[PDB]
Amino acid sequence: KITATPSQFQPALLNASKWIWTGENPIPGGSNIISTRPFRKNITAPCGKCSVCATIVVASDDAHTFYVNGVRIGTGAGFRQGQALFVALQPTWNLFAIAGQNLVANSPAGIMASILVHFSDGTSETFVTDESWKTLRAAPPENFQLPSTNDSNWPSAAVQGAYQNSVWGPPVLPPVLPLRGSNWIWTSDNVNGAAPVGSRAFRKTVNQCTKVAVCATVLIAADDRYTLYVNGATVGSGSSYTVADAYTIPNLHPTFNTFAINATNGGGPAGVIATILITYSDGSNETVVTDASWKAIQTIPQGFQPPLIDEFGWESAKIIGAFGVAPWGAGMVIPSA
Ligand SMILES: *[C@@H]1O[C@H](CO)[C@@H](O[C@@H]2O[C@H](CO)[C@@H](O)[C@H](O)[C@H]2NC(C)=O)[C@H](O)[C@H]1NC(C)=O
Ligand SMILES: *[C@@H]1O[C@H](CO)[C@@H](O[C@H]2O[C@H](CO)[C@@H](O)[C@H](O)[C@H]2NC(C)=O)[C@H](O)[C@H]1NC(C)=O
Ligand SMILES: *[C@@H]1O[C@H](CO)[C@@H](O[C@H]2O[C@H](CO)[C@@H](O)[C@H](O)[C@H]2NC(C)=O)[C@H](O)[C@H]1NC(C)=O
Ligand SMILES: OC[C@H]1O[C@H](O)[C@H](O)[C@@H](O)[C@H]1O
Ligand SMILES: [Ca+2]
Ligand SMILES: [Ca+2]
Repeated sequence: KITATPSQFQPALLNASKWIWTGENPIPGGSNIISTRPFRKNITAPCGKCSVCATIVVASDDAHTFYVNGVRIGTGAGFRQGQALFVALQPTWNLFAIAGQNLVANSPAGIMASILVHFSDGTSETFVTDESWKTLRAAPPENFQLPSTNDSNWPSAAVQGAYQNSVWGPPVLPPVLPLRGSNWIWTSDNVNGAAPVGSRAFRKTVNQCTKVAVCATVLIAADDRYTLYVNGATVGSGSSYTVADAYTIPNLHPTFNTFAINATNGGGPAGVIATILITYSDGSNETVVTDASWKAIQTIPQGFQPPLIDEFGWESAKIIGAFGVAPWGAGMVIPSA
């Protein structure tokens, strides 16, 4: 049962996390052979909280594949910057599994991750890679990542370093979500690089009736100002086109969700841009961006935000341009993952 409500996005941090490998070289940050190595950790929910979903940040020397409860949720590489991943969880326990690869002979090897678990009651806790994870001094067995594998006589992982103290130094957090891939949109009264003074509304519905939606993460900015609504409830608002806002919606409807925006132009150019990531209970996700599949209207009707209004006399939203275009450029400050 979920009492958590929409909130400012809380970044997962690598500060308490550790670099792990097998200990085949007993020198942490020491030279290791070209190899692939498994890592597993069963994490159980405290008390009587349920776990709902997780924000994940993961970094690797040299590369990684990340699994949750047997499902591949991502592939990545590199220790200078982490990769953001989002996933729905089982309510009481979750098996995290990583395949790490060292790709350069005589080079250091290591995996670092932070798993920020969001609970049914609106609390969070960070879990990290450390000595309590299990590994093998061999290539991963077939199905090493499924819960059905017994990791009981696997050895402990060996710590290679901490966030501040390691051969790698501290990885930079990635952006929570990319704006690359999204579009500044407006009503079709936005011509010759300016739009009238006034408020305009935008709507997007996601409805996969054969899947169970769990959590959404939203990244949004507007020239001049916006208010954002999910299923008619206020999520938040901002007034900056140079600093974006990120939100978590932990209480999604399982099949049908409507995002609505009242955005206001104070004068000159105008636009609204957003990236939305939705997690599904099978471990899959969907990305939605501001584009021409959104609906827009120039006079905002009463109830523009309720989920099931009549969209007659809403137009396709106009693409002003892909993220990057003048006048706003590529420099938006995006919260960390
Ligand atoms: C959302 O899910 C999919 C798979 O369930 C992930 O990715 C595709 O998977 C890889 C892994 O990063 C990407 O490189 C590709 O771009 C996708 N396939 C292509 C282009 O063929 C993705 O990681 C997940 N997102 C999360 C967990 O945040
Ligand atoms: C992860 O740990 C959990 C909790 O310790 C394991 O869960 C269970 O295992 C018991 C013995 O099989 C069951 O009879 C319990 O009902 C159940 N406990 C809870 C709290 O759910 C779980 O199997 C582990 N998963 C993996 C992949 O090891
Ligand atoms: C859309 O947003 C704008 C601004 O966020 C809303 O505007 C105004 O309406 C108030 C009436 O409640 C007035 O007191 C203010 O003069 C004015 N406020 C601002 C900050 O402009 C607008 O009503 C919003 N809603 C709709 C449905 O248009
Ligand atoms: O980036 C263009 C910028 O310039 C204008 O004159 C306005 O004050 C802002 O609302 C913004 O639209
Ligand atoms: Ca290496
Ligand atoms: Ca403006």
